[PDB]
Amino acid sequence: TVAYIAIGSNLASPLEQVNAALKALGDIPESHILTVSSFYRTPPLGPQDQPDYLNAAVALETSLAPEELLNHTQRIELQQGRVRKAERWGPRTLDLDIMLFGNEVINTERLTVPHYDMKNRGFMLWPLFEIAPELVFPDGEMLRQILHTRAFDKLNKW
Repeated sequence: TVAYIAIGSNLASPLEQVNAALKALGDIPESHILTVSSFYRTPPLGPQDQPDYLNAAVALETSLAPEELLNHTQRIELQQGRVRKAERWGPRTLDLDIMLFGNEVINTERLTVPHYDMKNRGFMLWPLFEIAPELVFPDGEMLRQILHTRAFDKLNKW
């Protein structure tokens, strides 16, 4: 099954962290990376002007069950990143999200697939469209149509 994972990071030197996360993803059992998008740049959230986020998408072929893959992405988030001490609840220094898992729809307590907000997020959709331009969502919606219709701004490259 091809899973699509979003990776995000702003902390320390994002290139170094993201590459280490990519290696970890490749090391997940019963799985291999098929392709990785370009690295994209997205401006911080909040007027306070934080570092830029590095964003990318990964296509991972896997024979793991969806919640097994979740275990691994959570483990990698724990091993490769941390919470922000002031904003324990905020995003972690390294974010991994399963956006899609083949054509499966999943609504469990620990896992919601497709990612519940991804159709609203250019920073998820654009890298995905680079590596899967003909992607169709389980509900039948075409990735290309969402980008075209909703007229998202492109992202700059990292």
